[PDB]
Amino acid sequence: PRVRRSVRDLQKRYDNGEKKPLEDLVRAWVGIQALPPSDPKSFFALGGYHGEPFQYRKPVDALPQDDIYPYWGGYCNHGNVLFPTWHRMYVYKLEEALQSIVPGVSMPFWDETDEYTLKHGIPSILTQEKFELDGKQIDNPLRSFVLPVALSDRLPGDGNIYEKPKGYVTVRYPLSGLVGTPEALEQTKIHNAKFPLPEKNTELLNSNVRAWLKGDSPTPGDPDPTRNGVYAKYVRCLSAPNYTVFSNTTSASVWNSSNPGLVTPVESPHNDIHLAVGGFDYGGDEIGQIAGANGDMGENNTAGMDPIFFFHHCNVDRMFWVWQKQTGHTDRLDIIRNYPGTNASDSQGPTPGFAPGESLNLTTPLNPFKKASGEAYTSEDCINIERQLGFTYGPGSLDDATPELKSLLAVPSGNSTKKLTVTGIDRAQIQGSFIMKAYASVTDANGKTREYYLGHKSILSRWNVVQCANCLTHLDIVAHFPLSAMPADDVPKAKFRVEFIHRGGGVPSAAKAAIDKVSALQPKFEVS
Amino acid sequence: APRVRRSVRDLQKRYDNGEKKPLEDLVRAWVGIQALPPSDPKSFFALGGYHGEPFQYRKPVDALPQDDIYPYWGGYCNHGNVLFPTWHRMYVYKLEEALQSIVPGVSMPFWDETDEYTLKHGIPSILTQEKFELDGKQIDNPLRSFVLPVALSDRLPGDGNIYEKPKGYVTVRYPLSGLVGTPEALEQTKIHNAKFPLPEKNTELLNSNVRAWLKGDSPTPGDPDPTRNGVYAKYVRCLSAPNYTVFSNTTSASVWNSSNPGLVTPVESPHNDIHLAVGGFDYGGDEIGQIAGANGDMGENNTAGMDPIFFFHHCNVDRMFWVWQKQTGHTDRLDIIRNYPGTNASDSQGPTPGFAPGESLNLTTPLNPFKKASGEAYTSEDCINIERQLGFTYGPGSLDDATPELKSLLAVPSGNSTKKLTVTGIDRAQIQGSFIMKAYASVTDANGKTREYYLGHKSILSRWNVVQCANCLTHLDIVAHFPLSAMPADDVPKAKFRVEFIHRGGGVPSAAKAAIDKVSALQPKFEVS
Ligand SMILES: [Cu+2]
Ligand SMILES: [Cu+2]
Ligand SMILES: [Cu+2]
Ligand SMILES: [Cu+2]
Ligand SMILES: [O]
Ligand SMILES: [O]
Repeated sequence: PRVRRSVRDLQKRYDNGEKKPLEDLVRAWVGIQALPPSDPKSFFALGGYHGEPFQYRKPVDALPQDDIYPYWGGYCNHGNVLFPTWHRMYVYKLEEALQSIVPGVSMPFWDETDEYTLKHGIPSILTQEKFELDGKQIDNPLRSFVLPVALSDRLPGDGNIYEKPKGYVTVRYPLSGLVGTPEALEQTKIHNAKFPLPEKNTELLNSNVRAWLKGDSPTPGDPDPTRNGVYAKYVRCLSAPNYTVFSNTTSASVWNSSNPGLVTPVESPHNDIHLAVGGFDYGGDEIGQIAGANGDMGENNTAGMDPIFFFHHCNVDRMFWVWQKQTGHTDRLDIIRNYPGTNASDSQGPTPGFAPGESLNLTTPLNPFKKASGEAYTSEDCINIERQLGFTYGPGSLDDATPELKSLLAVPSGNSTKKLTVTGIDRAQIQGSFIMKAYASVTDANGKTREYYLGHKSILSRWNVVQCANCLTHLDIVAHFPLSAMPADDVPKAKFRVEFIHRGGGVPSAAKAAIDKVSALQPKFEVS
Repeated sequence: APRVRRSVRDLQKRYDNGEKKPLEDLVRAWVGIQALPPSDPKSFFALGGYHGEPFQYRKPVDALPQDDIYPYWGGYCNHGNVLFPTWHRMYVYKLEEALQSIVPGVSMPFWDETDEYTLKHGIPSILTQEKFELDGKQIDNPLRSFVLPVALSDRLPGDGNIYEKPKGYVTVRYPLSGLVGTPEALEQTKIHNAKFPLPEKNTELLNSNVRAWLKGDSPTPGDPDPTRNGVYAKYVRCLSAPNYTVFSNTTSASVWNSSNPGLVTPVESPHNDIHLAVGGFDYGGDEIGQIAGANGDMGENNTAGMDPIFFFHHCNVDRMFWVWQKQTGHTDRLDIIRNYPGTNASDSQGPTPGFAPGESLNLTTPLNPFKKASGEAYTSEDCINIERQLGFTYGPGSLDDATPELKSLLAVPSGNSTKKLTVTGIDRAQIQGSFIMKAYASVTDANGKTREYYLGHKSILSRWNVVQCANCLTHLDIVAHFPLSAMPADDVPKAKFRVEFIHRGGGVPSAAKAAIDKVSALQPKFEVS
């Protein structure tokens, strides 16, 4: 049974004399990036499966505003119960291509919650410019990917924000990569000119990733993860009561509207990391509403084209394995039938070959992945990673439940165990990912006022190219926040607010309308 | 001074003892409403029309390939969503307003489907009777059926479909059939209805079928004796629904029953059963075959609205809503679990006109096409309290008290199973018309011999569809829950379960063979909780 390890581990081993592990990893990645785009083991093909390049439903795209519905032209499952197992298979399938080059090689995980990441950000092997392979200096293949062919719909006369030219290089925070219209490219050029130094950019990113994990501005001593950060949310997720609500944000959201307390699906901190690496400043609501760093990882469209997507998803799979171990679901999973999250119409809408209204279950095929026999993989094929897929997860953060982790999530004596529901944000238009941050102020009769931060919600979403003015996806926003930061007697005095950080329509001609709508929103606040 | 909606059976008792001015007012009002011209939004044609047909279409959705198409509803009524109880509340209210425009002050009464009369004798004859004595001349009874004053027609050149019904079409109930819009359908309807030429006999068959439904078995003489499986038991169970969301509709109740121990019955469920009883399904149909050929107006949502008994039945559904409102403390407040199945326009029948696929339904959303004095759309907010907001109440009637009897009818007998059966493995079914599922269990002991248990019924009240590919019908995943309270707890793990279907056979002889084969080829999947 092969072991997948912490990549920080492979890097320490490299710096201490033992280099074949990191060198094997790099060699295999060089190998798959060099395969041609038409080869289904090429990194371009593999990154392609997630999102773009898309398959369209032209009859749906022409529907009027009252009849149109959202769908997904990529194969990835998001906001549904196939989120964990589809990505499980996806990483496994890219490991298979790596093995094409270097037999027996294992895909490590970026351990997002280890001590190194809390204190120093992303392991440098994922950001370094260069690497020593066969005593030669090569370009580090994990830093980014150059597109061998264009992402293009090849429609004569047309260019949209989905499209990226041949030679396009993937980018992370703080850079922008939306280049398919003249407007987006121009704004991208202006935005990137504000971040011209690669070394400074790497620092900015490491600092944002630490701030996301912490849940507040990074401290220079020991890490001190608060209850609101991505550390806390990954911990909370290992307590999800059942697979259905562990698995996705649609299921967990309705569970949290219908049951006491709060569950966190693994998809939730996973969304957090996307936005962190992919262009959102945790502190962004102290500055403005618009996150202009349109990086590949920040939306599902081209996230799969960035190598770090697989190191991150390797850690997401890890967390799913750990949840399986700690809750005894190593061999069997269950789905609440017809629960929100089990429908192809949920969230991103249906993937290719699915229809509106169609159920999703453990037998549903995880396209486009196929076995040696040519038969479609299903969730049944990949529940026990040791038994059916032939690999395990080495040791890393969070794999044991402990007193320290229990006291992190726990309500300070005399603080509210209640929860806040934010709604009244009905039928908002979706262009790109966005974040919500909730706060509370309380004012005494004597006039003193305290301020409370209640936490964040990351909606990982997509770019959308539509055929009419008002034909974007509509979404009801619903968000639940703990009140644990507040003392219980302040809750009835409280005045709540939310701040959004969003894409502003993707381009400058869409920005003022986006800002006006968000500023106009009058959310409803409900205390349990 | 809240007006009093009464039992129509009570109004007939009083007519027979010489107090005739209440039932004469009702009938007078229904005559006046049926004689208004069709363009008048108070004409029974327009009121009946609001529920379903005449349809508003979404021509670009009708044109979609089979992978992209989705169901939608061209009528205004809400079914399988949280607006079912409140939309229909306002529909009955608005019909009542129309009646009042003909006879000031009149109250729309309710067919008490669960009183001792209905259990023993079926429908009160005031609703089935051919004739009625008003102002000296004996008139046609407007409550027994309705004549269309204009066609239900899409007026398309060269086309005719099962939605369409000619001017002069008369609504029908079990045992008659009423699909007439293609030649095959009209032929079958003529042949079928000619087997049933006597009105008196037809009424007896209807009353017998209604009584069978209510009971859960063949109607027995004397003490009606409802079982745990009948529509009586189901209405009783719906008053224990833990919240409004799952009380309100079949979609919410279904997901609840998949995700909580025990069994909830929404009010829409017994309501569905009455529709099918009156609109063409024989409770004991599964002893005869799979097809229910009596295509009555009440049996599908398409034209049910045009049969006057719709409003007597729904007046009782509203009463049951009120009774649940009374017994659970929601006379003044309702709430909806946010994003729960049943809170989306995409659910069940699909979006009504105006609405968009993923759009949410709450106590705020307009109950089209109903409108107050101020031209502003009604909402559920406007009709939570019937006493304070609408100025009417429900007089006494069956089931309005919790009662030892009711308890030990739904009670699990001693040693019998408290477990639940879940029926599954029936995915992507094509829907043409309403259908019924009936669940059974056999148990062979070691001594070779076999017992049979009836576990109950599930009515899917649905719709006739007209589509533009063979493969393009609405697809439904069928999930059903049945109690095992009928069988002894130690018989359960030995049990071999089965379901039978009674369905419309595609509506026409030419679709019947295909439909029978598809059903016979289902391999349902069974699970015990
Ligand atoms: Cu993904
Ligand atoms: Cu991801
Ligand atoms: Cu209805
Ligand atoms: Cu009805
Ligand atoms: O993702
Ligand atoms: O209905």
